[PDB]
Amino acid sequence: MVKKTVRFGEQAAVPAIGLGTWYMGEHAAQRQQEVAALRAGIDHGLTVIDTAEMYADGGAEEVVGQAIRGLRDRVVLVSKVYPWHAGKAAMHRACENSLRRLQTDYLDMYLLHWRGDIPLQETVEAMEKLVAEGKIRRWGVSNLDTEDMQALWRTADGEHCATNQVLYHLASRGIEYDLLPWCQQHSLPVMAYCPLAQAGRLRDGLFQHSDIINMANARGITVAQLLLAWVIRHPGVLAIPKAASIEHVVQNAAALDIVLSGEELAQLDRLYPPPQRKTRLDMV
Ligand SMILES: NC(=O)C1=CN([C@@H]2O[C@H](COP(=O)(O)OP(=O)(O)OC[C@H]3O[C@@H](n4cnc5c(N)ncnc54)[C@H](OP(=O)(O)O)[C@@H]3O)[C@@H](O)[C@H]2O)C=CC1
Repeated sequence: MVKKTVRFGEQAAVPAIGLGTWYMGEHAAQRQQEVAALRAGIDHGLTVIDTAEMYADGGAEEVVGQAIRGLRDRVVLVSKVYPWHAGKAAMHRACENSLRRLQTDYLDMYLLHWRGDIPLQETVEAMEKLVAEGKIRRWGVSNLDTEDMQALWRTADGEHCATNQVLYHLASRGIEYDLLPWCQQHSLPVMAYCPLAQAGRLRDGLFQHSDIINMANARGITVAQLLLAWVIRHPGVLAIPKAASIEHVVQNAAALDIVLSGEELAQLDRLYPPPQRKTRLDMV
């Protein structure tokens, strides 16, 4: 079967499952383990690594930095800037600091982490300057709903936006009503974060559901793998699960090979139905 890829920035076809790093860089005795988890993912064909300045207050970025040493040409590196750093007075410095901790001279992609009080115009000019200087190849956003994206498109050069990173998983389908359709209409890939719902922390009976467990068992796959396949069932969606466990990384990479039937998806629609209303943008 055809490989599941996404056009992402300057990269024409990245694999549709990448590597999250939230809660890496926190525990300094787990450094080497985290490096190996990232390295196993790259080994198994995943290229997109997603981090941020927020994550363990620079720690995640440092871990990713050691992990990608000698492998910069193998990875598609995405980081992010706090809304309060996303204007003239702090953009260059926050990027410079991310880059230093990553031990690299460029990002493939830089995302506004979420929307704050800096006018979008200012943020876009700041990003375009980083592009011009070669610090980032492309820029994008995170945690923007349909209305924020429309506001971004009304901004000069705001259509250069490369992705929108938003929460999406089986038990939180809100983006399906209006956001994913808008994104498809403008050829904008979505990065899906918490694609496993934090291994069921964000939904009490998700991982423990009866039908789900049996649907996984019949395929010989795990629940997490079933939920990943679900996220990337349609094109233009790049899931970024986090896995500091090698066993989990390898499984996540194998989720790329899973094509769920029309029967199975309708059953999942009965258990976790799509939205019938403009729902507010879910975030963690
Ligand atoms: N833009 C934003 O505001 C935000 C962006 N993000 C990004 O999205 C990424 C993903 O979101 P996140 O919050 O980490 O949650 P996820 O849905 O990715 O779940 C992560 C959890 O799932 C576990 N896990 C991973 N793979 C498996 C598997 N195959 N089987 C069983 N358990 C598994 C992990 O355990 P273990 O590590 O021990 O394997 C961890 O506890 C983050 O790492 C970050 O890069 C996240 C939140 C906010």
